[PDB]
Amino acid sequence: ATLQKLLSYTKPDVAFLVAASFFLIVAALGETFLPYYTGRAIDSIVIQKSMDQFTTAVVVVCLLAIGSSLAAGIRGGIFTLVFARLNIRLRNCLFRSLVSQETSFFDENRTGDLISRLTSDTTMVSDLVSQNINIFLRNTVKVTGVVVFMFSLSWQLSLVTFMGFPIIMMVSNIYGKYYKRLSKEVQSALARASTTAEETISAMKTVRSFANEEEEAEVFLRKLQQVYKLNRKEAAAYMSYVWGSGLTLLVVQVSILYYGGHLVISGQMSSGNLIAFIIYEFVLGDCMESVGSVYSGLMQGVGAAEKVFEFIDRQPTMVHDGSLAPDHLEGRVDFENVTFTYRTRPHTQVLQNVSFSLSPGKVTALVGPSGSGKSSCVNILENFYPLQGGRVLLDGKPIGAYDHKYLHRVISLVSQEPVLFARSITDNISYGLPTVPFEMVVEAAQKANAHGFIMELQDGYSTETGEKGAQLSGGQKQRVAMARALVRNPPVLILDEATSALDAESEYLIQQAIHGNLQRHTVLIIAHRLSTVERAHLIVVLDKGRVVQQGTHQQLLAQGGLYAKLVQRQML
Amino acid sequence: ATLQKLLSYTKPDVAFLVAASFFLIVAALGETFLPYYTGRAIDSIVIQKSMDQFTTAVVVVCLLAIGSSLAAGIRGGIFTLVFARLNIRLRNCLFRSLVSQETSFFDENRTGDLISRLTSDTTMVSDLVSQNINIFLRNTVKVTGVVVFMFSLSWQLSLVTFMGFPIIMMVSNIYGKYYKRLSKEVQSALARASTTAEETISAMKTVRSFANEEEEAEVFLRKLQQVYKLNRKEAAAYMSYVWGSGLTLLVVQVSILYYGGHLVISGQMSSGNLIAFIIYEFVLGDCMESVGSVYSGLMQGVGAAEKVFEFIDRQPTMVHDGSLAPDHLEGRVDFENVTFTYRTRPHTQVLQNVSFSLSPGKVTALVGPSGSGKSSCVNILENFYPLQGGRVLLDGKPIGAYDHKYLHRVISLVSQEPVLFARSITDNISYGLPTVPFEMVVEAAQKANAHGFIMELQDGYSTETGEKGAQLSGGQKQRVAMARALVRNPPVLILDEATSALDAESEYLIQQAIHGNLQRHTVLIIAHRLSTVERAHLIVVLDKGRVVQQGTHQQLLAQGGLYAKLVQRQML
Ligand SMILES: Nc1ncnc2c1ncn2[C@@H]1O[C@H](COP(=O)(O)OP(=O)(O)O)[C@@H](O)[C@H]1O
Ligand SMILES: Nc1ncnc2c1ncn2[C@@H]1O[C@H](COP(=O)(O)OP(=O)(O)O)[C@@H](O)[C@H]1O
Ligand code: BEF
Ligand code: BEF
Ligand SMILES: [Mg+2]
Ligand SMILES: [Mg+2]
Repeated sequence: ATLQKLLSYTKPDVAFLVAASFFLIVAALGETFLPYYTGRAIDSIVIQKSMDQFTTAVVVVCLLAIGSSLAAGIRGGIFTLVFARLNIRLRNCLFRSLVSQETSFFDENRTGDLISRLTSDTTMVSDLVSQNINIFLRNTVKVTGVVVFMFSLSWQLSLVTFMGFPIIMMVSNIYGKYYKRLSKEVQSALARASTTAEETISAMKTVRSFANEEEEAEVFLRKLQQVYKLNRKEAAAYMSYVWGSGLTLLVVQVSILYYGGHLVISGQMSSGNLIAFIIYEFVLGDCMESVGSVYSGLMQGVGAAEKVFEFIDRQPTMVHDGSLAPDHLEGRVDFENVTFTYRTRPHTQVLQNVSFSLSPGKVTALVGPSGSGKSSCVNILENFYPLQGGRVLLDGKPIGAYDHKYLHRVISLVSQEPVLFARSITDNISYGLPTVPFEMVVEAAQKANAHGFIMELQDGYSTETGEKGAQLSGGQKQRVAMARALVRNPPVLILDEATSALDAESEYLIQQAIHGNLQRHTVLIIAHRLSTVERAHLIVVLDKGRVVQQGTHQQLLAQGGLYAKLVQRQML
Repeated sequence: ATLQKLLSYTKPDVAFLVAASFFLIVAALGETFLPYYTGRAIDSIVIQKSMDQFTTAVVVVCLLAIGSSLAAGIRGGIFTLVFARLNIRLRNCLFRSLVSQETSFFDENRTGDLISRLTSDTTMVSDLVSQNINIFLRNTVKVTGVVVFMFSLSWQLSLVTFMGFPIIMMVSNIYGKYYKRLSKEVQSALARASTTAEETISAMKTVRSFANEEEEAEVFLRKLQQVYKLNRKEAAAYMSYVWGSGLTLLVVQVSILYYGGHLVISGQMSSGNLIAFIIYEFVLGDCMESVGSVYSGLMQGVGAAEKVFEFIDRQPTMVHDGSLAPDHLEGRVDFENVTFTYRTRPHTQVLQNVSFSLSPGKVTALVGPSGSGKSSCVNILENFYPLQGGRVLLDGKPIGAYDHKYLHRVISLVSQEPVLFARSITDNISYGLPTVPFEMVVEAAQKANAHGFIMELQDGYSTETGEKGAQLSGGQKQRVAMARALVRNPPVLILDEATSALDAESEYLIQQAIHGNLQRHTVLIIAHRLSTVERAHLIVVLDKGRVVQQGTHQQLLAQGGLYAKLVQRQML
């Protein structure tokens, strides 16, 4: 990220910066002409008396005071309304581009980092670019009103004052280019300190079962002391700067004296060579500010926003473009010679030449020895990850060709460890849908057998299950995750191992009777119990990522194909 | 939180502040005396030849310039250092008091709120305090100088200049009591929009299975447009305080003319009356800054830190004070007429008069109908929540009387949904322990039947399982959550649902063998499968929070007690 780019996100704020600059000029006139009009007013009363021409002249002293404060106020009241509008736009423009990246991206960036860039960084970058544009607009007017006088007093001497500027910028640039490399290693070393404060608070019930809850507060400290060594290095590099300029503004302050002598004796007056200094002390208090800091800050902002400007430009490595949304779907899924391997461990192949299909209207189970690729057959059916070789078909057309917002409304899912949100229940069984009538939420909460325990909570369908449904039992959090996938009435239904993983051994049956036997679905039951997969219309045993057997329970329990060995210890 | 409290947290910086103030005094002295010596040197060099006589006077100008530059640089450096130190101290002192609160606390405050608070509020408070202290010191020095110069001219008029200061303060106190009530409803409405950006990023694999990943980015926006409506009322005020001040500083400039002229025609030189204004213009620019902003800011800091100063003073409602660490623990647990009720739903009793015990060296199981209180018998045994009637005894003495860091080293636990951390595996099977030898991590990873699949990962025991072990299968995250509980040799082991959860029924046994049959443990197997509790030395069936049956498998399958009805559907 260069300096031009950072100033591009402030383009829609020109209508505000001009009205903020104009009201800045008017604030300068009233600050200079005031004395000239004051004496002109004091002489009036001094001529004869007051109350006769005083009011005639004292008026122009009031209007300037009033006419001034209005400007100095309406200005400060807009450079605080452009630090917000620039913030809200830098924040929103990141999220909206941080929530459309392929899923393989959230496995490499810990959710503590991604929030330290959205919360902290975009607050810094917004801050710097406000002040340093609040200043460079003030010091570009004072330098003008003070530069014209340094000519009226001297035509020669002024041309020497302007020989330091090109010097006070070669220095104000050497730090701008070093203050960036640093203010990026502080926003970074400050995020790594905010991924240990989020990983320890979100898991406080498992960091306390072990007694090191007060020792995980000394791994946070030792993460700040590394954001300190980066702060006592950002001071020594700002002290060392003030000296770098101050010295330079001295040489120009001396050389102006000696060369100011030759004139004072021969050419220039002695009264002028003294006033051209007072008016000269300002161009130093400006040549060091106007372009000393305004170009360091603008180079410390571009440092803080060096990463925030990378998540906004990153191109998702899996783009979904297709609008094949039909109106009559059968529900026939097929895996045609699949081959898969994750992006965070690319030396092991998860699936290999897997090939099977689900028939429309039948409960095709899927089993395996707890380490084969079973869920990975769900993280693909739902187009989370890309394939190396092969294609998944849904009714004859590869899933890549369906409308990304429609495919996920005809393929429900019950992930292995269901994750609920911190809302009500009636607002959690209808998560993805716009305003479904409260009638269909109950008609779909009796199928999953939730209405039994929901109508006993302190508040019924309006209770709360906060922070990943951690305020519901392990068995109630599924029957509320089941109902969340049935209220859509989906043709294809996917029940991952959370089907009945944590039920009472009598509840999982009262669901099977109603899940797909009554209506027409295409279920896909992944599980380890022999009960659930007993009556399945089919079974696909896969081991180490290779489909082995495809046969019904008895038709497969006859021959020994690694299936009859699994259910052995369970048949008692 | 008053202002004295906010300032108290900067007590250990008195040394730095006195050093900064001293260097500020020096810088002011230099900047004020420079022109007089400059004129002296110019006169001394113009009187005679300046070639050799100039230096004897320009040396003083050079020394004053060098001194001023050094002072300004050191002041800037020390203020940046003080800001950094204050920020670090506040940050650290928040966490260390935010990770020792009772567990119920973390069930009422969402983990996005806490992190937004910590980060943003600490940054804002430190920034405000630093800027404001700096400005106040500078302005007090300048005001002292100018007030001396003003008294030197008039003894009467000055006493009218100060008649406005109390006015410009009573006004700078009404935008310090309204600007606090506001800057607290911005930090408390900007952290309510950083819990919708953390709840959506940490659950990105379940907010995408439903297609509303780009509609969850328009619930974030509408959470910012309410931080705007506040950031606007915060501008329309600052723009309405400069006016309330600028005006008051006008009446003082008018009233200083009427009384200013009356003295110029009778007893005050007209030359002086003109000069007592220029010096007067640069007190309005200070009486409006020195106490204008420096007392609004200090009242906006106390606003932003209105909550951060509440998590630092909150008293944990469950304090553990007991040191009874023995050297020979038997391992006998007992529940003596327990009665329990959560604090976030205090109208339903979870447990009721529960009473049972675990015998030292026996696998006491525990079962129920998926909604009774079973885990709540573990969130109590580990002293997470307080009881209401009854005691939980560990070897005769209540658990409340054990070293909180020792009790949790003799009672291991396997939560219902295990949660791993984003580290290696050899650094995750030894979480709570300091540097256990790598020989004991393998000897304890073969018991849990994990060494089989660990030595096939791309990197072996050094691979990574990031962000809640989401980069391991559902059945590999259990066998790594067991090894984490067995590497301590706990005399009391608790398996909420670890083996039965997601194991393939083959490695399901190899754990069931070596866990407690070889050594001396006191296991407690919670589960739903008939396999675990089949060979258990005891069973305790509890329903709706009331222990019903306490008998072995056969001794309990004889009499129908809601047990024979549970395992019925699975006995095949
Ligand atoms: N997000 C992921 N990134 C990398 N590897 C993964 C990820 N999820 C699972 N794996 C690996 O894939 C293999 C098979 O995983 P998975 O298909 O989930 O097994 P199961 O379906 O039995 O849970 C496992 O060895 C696991 O280490
Ligand atoms: N943290 C919590 N806060 C409030 N209520 C809870 C919490 N955890 C569980 N519950 C409630 O307690 C009841 C019993 O929960 P629990 O004992 O966990 O059941 P199980 O042991 O079968 O999972 C449930 O109805 C559940 O709603
Ligand atoms: F390891 Be699994 F999700 F059966
Ligand atoms: F509802 Be549970 F944890 F058996
Ligand atoms: Mg799975
Ligand atoms: Mg439980």
